[PDB]
Amino acid sequence: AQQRKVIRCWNCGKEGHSARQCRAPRRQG
Ligand SMILES: [Zn+2]
Repeated sequence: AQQRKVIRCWNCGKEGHSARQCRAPRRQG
């Protein structure tokens, strides 16, 4: 429900958003 899991998006390498949420690199995010 609240989904509280700090994650370092592998996309660019930032923490606070999953790959799909990381709109930096174009690849599932
Ligand atoms: Zn990121």
